[PDB]
Amino acid sequence: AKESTGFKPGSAKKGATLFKTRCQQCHTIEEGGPNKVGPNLHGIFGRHSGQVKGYSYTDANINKNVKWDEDSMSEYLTNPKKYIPGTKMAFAGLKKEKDRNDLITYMTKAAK
Amino acid sequence: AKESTGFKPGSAKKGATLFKTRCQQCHTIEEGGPNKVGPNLHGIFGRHSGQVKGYSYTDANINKNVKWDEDSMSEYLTNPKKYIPGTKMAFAGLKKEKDRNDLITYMTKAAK
Ligand code: HEC
Ligand code: HEC
Repeated sequence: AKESTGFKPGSAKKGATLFKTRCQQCHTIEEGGPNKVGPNLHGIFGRHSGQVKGYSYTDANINKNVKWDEDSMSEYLTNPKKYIPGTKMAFAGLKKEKDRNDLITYMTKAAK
Repeated sequence: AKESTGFKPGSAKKGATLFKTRCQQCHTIEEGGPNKVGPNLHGIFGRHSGQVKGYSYTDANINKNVKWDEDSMSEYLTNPKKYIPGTKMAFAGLKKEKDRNDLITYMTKAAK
């Protein structure tokens, strides 16, 4: 629910730091970075869920076929399991809206 | 409602022809095409509503701030006025789902 989301741009600075303290443990975002616990996120926005080559996803994520946009990412980050029952991503999610906007700001930039 | 949409790839061939008999009257999709009744659509997918330079949009579309994805485009095409009360785009919309998938297929390709 994109509209619902109505995602607003935030602090890319801020996003940068939430990435490190929260997604870096398991993911890279750099162009040409490798998979790790989670898959490399470079190019995420221009792609559906479950397609980075050489990464083994759950049927759940593959089947989910999400077209990752910022409204999409926003739901998913509040509760990944909730957005994708069966996913193996282990993280409670980002509950504050502000948090998610900052992050997605960075992501949107870093991942391009 | 992307999920709802669950947009499936269709016939780009088919999409090509529905573009001509239906959107070409008012739009171009080619990279570097000009505005006309409607704005040039090249790059649509990577953009929000109301940002092609030199085109005069209604406050309605500007204000709508749509992040054009394929799920987005799908709602909009069933009833643009419905998706954007106030818009000046004059077209009843594409009622059959099949129609919309074909079109969006092309669009997604042509507009890149
Ligand atoms: C390790 C404990 C993780 C942390 C911290 C974060 N994520 Fe993750 N991510 C992890 C796994 C195991 C998986 C795959 C799940 C599966 O079921 O296959 C993922 C997947 C993602 C995805 C989907 C990618 C796709 O190509 O479909 C996204 C968009 C994602 N992860 C983003 C993300 C962000 C932004 C994080 C920080 C808040 C984050 N994840 C944390 C494991 C882990
Ligand atoms: C002329 C009678 C039109 C035809 C046929 C189609 N569209 Fe159109 N389009 C038209 C106008 C006057 C406008 C702007 C409306 C406003 O309120 O400003 C538009 C706008 C669009 C948009 C939004 C673009 C943006 O940058 O925000 C899209 C995505 C769009 N039109 C697509 C589209 C397609 C795919 C069509 C064929 C089925 C189509 N339109 C028909 C005018 C006219």
